[PDB]
Amino acid sequence: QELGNANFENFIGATEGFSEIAYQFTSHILTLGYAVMLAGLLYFILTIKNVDKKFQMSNILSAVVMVSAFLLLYAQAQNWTSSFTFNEEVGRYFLDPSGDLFNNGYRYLNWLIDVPMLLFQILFVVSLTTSKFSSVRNQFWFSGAMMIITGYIGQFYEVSNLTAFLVWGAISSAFFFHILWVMKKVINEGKEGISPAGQKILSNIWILFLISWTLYPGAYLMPYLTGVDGFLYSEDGVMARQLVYTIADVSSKVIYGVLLGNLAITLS
Amino acid sequence: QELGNANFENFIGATEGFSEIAYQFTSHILTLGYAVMLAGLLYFILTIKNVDKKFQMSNILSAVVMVSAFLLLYAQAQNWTSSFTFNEEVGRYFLDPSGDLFNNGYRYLNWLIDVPMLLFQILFVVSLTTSKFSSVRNQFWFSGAMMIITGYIGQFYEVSNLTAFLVWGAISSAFFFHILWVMKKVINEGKEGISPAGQKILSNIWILFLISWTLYPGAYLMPYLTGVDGFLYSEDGVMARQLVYTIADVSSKVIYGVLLGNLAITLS
Amino acid sequence: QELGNANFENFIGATEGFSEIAYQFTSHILTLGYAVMLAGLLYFILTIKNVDKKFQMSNILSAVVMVSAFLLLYAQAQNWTSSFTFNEEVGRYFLDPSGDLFNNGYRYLNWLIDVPMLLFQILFVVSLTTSKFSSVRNQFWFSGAMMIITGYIGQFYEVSNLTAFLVWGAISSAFFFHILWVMKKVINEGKEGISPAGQKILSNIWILFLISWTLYPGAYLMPYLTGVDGFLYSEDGVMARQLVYTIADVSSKVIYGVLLGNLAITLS
Amino acid sequence: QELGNANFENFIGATEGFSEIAYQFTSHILTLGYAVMLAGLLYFILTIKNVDKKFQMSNILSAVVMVSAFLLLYAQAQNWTSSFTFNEEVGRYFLDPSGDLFNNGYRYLNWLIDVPMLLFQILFVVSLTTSKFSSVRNQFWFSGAMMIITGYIGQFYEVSNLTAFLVWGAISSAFFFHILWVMKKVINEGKEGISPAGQKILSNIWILFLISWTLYPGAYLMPYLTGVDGFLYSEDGVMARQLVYTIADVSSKVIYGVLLGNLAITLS
Amino acid sequence: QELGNANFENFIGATEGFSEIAYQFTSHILTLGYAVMLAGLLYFILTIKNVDKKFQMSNILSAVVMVSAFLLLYAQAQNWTSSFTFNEEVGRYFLDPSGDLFNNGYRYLNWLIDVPMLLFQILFVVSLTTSKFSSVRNQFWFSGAMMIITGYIGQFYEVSNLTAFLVWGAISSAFFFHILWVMKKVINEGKEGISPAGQKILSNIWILFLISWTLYPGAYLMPYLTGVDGFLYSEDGVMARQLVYTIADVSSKVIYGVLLGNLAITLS
Ligand SMILES: *C/C=C(C)/C=C/C=C(C)/C=C/C1=C(C)CCCC1(C)C
Ligand SMILES: *C/C=C(C)/C=C/C=C(C)/C=C/C1=C(C)CCCC1(C)C
Ligand SMILES: *C/C=C(C)/C=C/C=C(C)/C=C/C1=C(C)CCCC1(C)C
Ligand SMILES: *C/C=C(C)/C=C/C=C(C)/C=C/C1=C(C)CCCC1(C)C
Ligand SMILES: *C/C=C(C)/C=C/C=C(C)/C=C/C1=C(C)CCCC1(C)C
Ligand SMILES: CCCCCCCC/C=C/CCCCCCCC(=O)O
Ligand SMILES: CCCCCCCC/C=C/CCCCCCCC(=O)O
Ligand SMILES: CCCCCCCC/C=C\CCCCCCCC(=O)O
Ligand SMILES: CCCCCCCCCCCCCCCCCCCC
Ligand code: NA
Ligand code: NA
Ligand code: NA
Ligand code: NA
Ligand code: NA
Repeated sequence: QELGNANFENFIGATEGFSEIAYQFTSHILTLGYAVMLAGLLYFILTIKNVDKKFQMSNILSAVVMVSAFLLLYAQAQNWTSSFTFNEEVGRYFLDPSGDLFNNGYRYLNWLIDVPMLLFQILFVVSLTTSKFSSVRNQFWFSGAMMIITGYIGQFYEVSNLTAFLVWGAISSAFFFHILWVMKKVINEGKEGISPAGQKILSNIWILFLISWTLYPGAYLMPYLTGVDGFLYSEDGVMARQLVYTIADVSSKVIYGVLLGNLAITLS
Repeated sequence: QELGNANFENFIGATEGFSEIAYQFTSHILTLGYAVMLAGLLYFILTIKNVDKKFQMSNILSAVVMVSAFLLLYAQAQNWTSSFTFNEEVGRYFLDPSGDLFNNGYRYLNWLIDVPMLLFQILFVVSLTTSKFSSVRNQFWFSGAMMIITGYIGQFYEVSNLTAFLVWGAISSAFFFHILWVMKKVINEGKEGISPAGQKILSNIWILFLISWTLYPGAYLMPYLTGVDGFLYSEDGVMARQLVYTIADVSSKVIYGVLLGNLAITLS
Repeated sequence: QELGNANFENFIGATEGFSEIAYQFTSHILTLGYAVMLAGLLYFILTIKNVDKKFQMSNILSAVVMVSAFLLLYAQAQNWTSSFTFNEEVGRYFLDPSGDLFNNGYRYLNWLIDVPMLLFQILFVVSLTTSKFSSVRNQFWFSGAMMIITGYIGQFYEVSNLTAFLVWGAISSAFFFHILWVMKKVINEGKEGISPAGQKILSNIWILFLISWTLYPGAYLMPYLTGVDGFLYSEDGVMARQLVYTIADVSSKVIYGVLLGNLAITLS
Repeated sequence: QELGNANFENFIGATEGFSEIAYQFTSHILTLGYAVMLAGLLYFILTIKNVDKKFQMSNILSAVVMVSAFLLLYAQAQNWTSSFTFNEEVGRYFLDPSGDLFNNGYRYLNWLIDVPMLLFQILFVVSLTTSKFSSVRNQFWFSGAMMIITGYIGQFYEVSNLTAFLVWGAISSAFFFHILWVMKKVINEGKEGISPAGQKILSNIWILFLISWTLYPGAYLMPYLTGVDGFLYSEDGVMARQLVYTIADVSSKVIYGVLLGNLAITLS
Repeated sequence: QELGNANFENFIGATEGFSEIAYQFTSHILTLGYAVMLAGLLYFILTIKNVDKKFQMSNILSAVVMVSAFLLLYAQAQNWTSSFTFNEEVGRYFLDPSGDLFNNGYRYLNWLIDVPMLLFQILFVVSLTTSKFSSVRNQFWFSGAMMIITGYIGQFYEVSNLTAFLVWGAISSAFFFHILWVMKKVINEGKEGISPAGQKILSNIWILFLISWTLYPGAYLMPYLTGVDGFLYSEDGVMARQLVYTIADVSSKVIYGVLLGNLAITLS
């Protein structure tokens, strides 16, 4: 079977196949994912009037991310189940080409909505001090798009060209470090001249942000984290990757949105 | 045929097959399930302004659960019909591997939304007395997630490893007893210093909670409740399990939400 | 072929097959059905504030029924088209087992929502006089569920066991007569001490109720109404049954809801 | 092959097949159709408060028609693509019986919603003078249903029995002429004692009504308008018919609704 | 294989086939497209009350375009994946006739909503000076429809008749130049007697308009832009075309709508 520049799930699914647990888990975690997003959409819409008009843009942007994330995860869940089919003679699910190969790249292009809107929404809650809004916004959006695109290219080479995979991901990482550096400047300015309770929320938002956002590059490298022919180069790694995605999606999108609403309430 | 760590429906469906009644009933009860949830969604949204602002979070959380439960039951209903196909020569529905094996695990991971939100929503209606909100919330969420996850593992071994099934379910049970113990402390504190009419509603909520939540472990054990090769190890048990799920979903999600709204009204 | 406890559509569809007209009509009438329900949903939501707050629960319950009925009819419409497939050599649609057998039981379990909510909603518009609300509600809900369940069993025996079909439907009928007796007591109490215009609406609601609700048992018996091997034991009866269902669904759900809103307006 | 009482699209699709242009166009025009309807739904809902409460029923009814028309056109678009399949050896789309025969009758039964609601909605904007509302409403609804039903029968005989097709359509026409006669009486009464600007809108509504509604009988006769074996008895006529439907649907439903809102604004 | 008047994607997909990257990218970019549109729908609805009543029509029309664009892109995304299927022996996706040929014409007919509504919506924000609203509206709508229709014809000949493709596109272009000429007159009148900040936004709207709208004819010519048998006559051009569409859809529909809301805010 010639798979070409495909993701490692397809190679696992075409050789070993997936056990019931691996196949079902992956389907279940993607389903939890999209349910959280649609549930989050309703929450953010229903709580808009819980904050001053000046902060209501943050609820709106949280809802815009929820829609993107719902539609994407819903599609990816159907994509997963269409790509792998059960073989009763062996009792494992194998790659079914009729359903197309499974690709994570669906998420990446959808992050062209999520990442800009997530970085933007804090600038409608915190007040900056030494930094200008257009400048920060422009840095966030430029580096976000660069990070996403360079990463989207690399992920097509995860099995077919390991050098390319690592170089594109290295470049993507440099844009990610820049986003982190700017979000730190934003959180620190935002803490200036606000209540101790709001500085506590901004402190938590910074940890959430740092961990949740670092899960994505960790999903990118998941197959190779246990090395050459390691534990993770297998159905366990396939499960690990979609699990990490779901955790990072809930944390980076919903819980972040909730924490930002709590900060808005404290400042209202 | 090799089914592996699959649910007992697949083994019934692969050997005996399901009669028209068993197959149709199961499809009908899952359909009733998701219709109730979407109907409940609309009810909770349309009644939000029937309570004081301080209690409106409970309506919002009821609606968040409705969305989760709708999406899950809708998917599981399509999953059921895709997995079993009619054989005209024998007149029974048999496992169709093309549709994947049927798994209840879809529900379990979706309870990672439901259980936390259901336990949380009472804390926005009752007032605690000797117990601190963060502490109770944290206990509810930790034990909930532990209960769900340990149970989610066990259910994959219901046929393949009975020992594992029973040990994981035993561990899950210990977390469940802890949730019950805490919800009793919450109901009793909540009854302190409220009207006799509200204490009556909280009394009913406690019984609803106790029975509806105990149905889930009962669905978990359903195939084996009549023993080895008993009445329930059969298409009757398959019907019994999805019936019990639907009853427990309506009771634990919709009727609980309605009762909590009635309590909020009495306290408004 | 062995069909077992299936509905008479399957036996017609497996022997004679359906003409273009019979197959298309049935598909068209189910489609009209679900379109009416979704259109009704929007109407009831958009008119909620046309009545006093005390009567707005009736609009809400009308909307809850619309959702149930939409989802069910939408599913049944897809079920119809999946079960019967066109045979070009004969020019008739024949039962396709791959799509599963067609069953009316989907409606029945969905009436566990509709019947309770329809009977409940009048009690939020009329005022009872000698009758207590909990008592009436409890009678309506108990007899409704009994009527539905006993009827749901019988319909699986319409071809396979005529005795069973008739006995279960006879039992179902006794619960139906009780519902009628109670709704008469409700309408008569409700007429006491209201304007002549509202007593006219309640008079109409009672006729609507009595005819529309009696259509359901008539659909239940449809194949046999023209006797053994009569006109209706055929594709004409299949068409007749789904037609009667659609008429009764529009009358019992939408037009009833509209009439109850008109009564609420007169009492506002 | 035996097609029976089917629409002429099926005979074209089974003999000649459709060119890429004919097949794609028909799919595109049905898609435009349902997009307009869902877009219209949003417009009518968002503009409800642009008119006095007394005229807001007209916006509501416009939205009820939009839902019906959306659901129907969405279904018919999927029906079209399922019925005709591409044959690479010849490069034309041919009738695929697996997808069922294509039938226009879906629209007809859905007009049992549209026609009554469209005729009704003007009576919530104009004021009648010598004519009584119940009487006019009853005439509109009776003749509408008669027109639709007699026409729905005829369309099944467009190829199989030309005499029947023409007789049923002739009867349908007589009910249509009655609707026209009554709508003229309504427009003329409605013009009495209103501003010159509103009489201008009612003048336009009357032309819109007369042309848009006359397109439907023109679609009914489309195959035969160029005679025996004429230009229109072909894939061109198939395209012509769905084009005419889409134009008439936009005109009779959306533009009419918009014009009625403009009249309501002038009278507010 | 006889493809007839089909788009160039089908010829590429039938000869060379698409690599994983080409096939996946195209699927991903169409998915981003429809997610942006549904996310935009929510944004425009949630911000309606951020502007004076007189400008709220512009938000409504932005939302009407979002619905059209969502439904179309959602359909086209499913169309793409249905038309091309994976061949494991070669590792490329090839045209699957069962899914129908892929056609861009779906977009074109949907522009019969978008183009009129986009041109109309500025006339609800700017005030004209020497130009009459009906006159401008009528010019925009006539030329828009002419541009779209002539272009819709041409695109069916992109491979089959290059002369026809170029002549129809030339005619379409003349209507496009007229739209540009009129939108310039509108922007210049609109700038007269408004604040410097609003003239800056109108200056940006004009550039957005000019570039975003010129991308469409560029997508039309994409295969031939690198000449005879050039780089773009290939899977790269297929990717380039859908990429350009998505960029132009986001720019011309969402960002334009957002900029018009900012202008409305400055004038409120
Ligand atoms: C909800 C979506 C979010 C917050 C997405 C975030 C994505 C990243 C932070 C991606 C980062 C990557 C790298 C730093 C290297 C590897 C490639 C990426 C794109 C996965
Ligand atoms: C609406 C969803 C609800 C309330 C879900 C509740 C689930 C439980 C109480 C599950 C309990 C279990 C045990 C106590 C043991 C066996 C395994 C479980 C997870 C089914
Ligand atoms: C919209 C749904 C409604 C009002 C459903 C009503 C259903 C009945 C009144 C059913 C009655 C039946 C009998 C009296 C005998 C035969 C079995 C039943 C369940 C069809
Ligand atoms: C949006 C739906 C509308 C306004 C439907 C209108 C339908 C008609 C005016 C149908 C008329 C017909 C005849 C007068 C003769 C042939 C049969 C009919 C039903 C197509
Ligand atoms: C969101 C949709 C928009 C703004 C659509 C715009 C479409 C055009 C400006 C199309 C122009 C064309 C030409 C000028 C020549 C070739 C054919 C067309 C229709 C693509
Ligand atoms: C599996 C998906 C489950 C989704 C659950 C989402 C839960 C959202 C709640 C976020 C918690 C908000 C921050 C809590 C801080 C507590 C400390 C304090 O406020 O004193
Ligand atoms: C292809 C489908 C496109 C849908 C577009 C629908 C546009 C509907 C708007 C029509 C409003 C026309 C009102 C009549 C204007 C008369 C002139 C005047 O008011 O002076
Ligand atoms: C098949 C699913 C049907 C769903 C129906 C749900 C109905 C829930 C509505 C109300 C439950 C109220 C229970 C408590 C009643 C107490 C009586 C009292 O107030 O005296
Ligand atoms: C509420 C909707 C009501 C729709 C009823 C539609 C009834 C369709 C019945 C079709 C019967 C066709 C066979 C007889 C036709 C006789 C005339 C033509 C003879 C060739
Ligand atoms: Na699968
Ligand atoms: Na099935
Ligand atoms: Na069919
Ligand atoms: Na097709
Ligand atoms: Na594909």
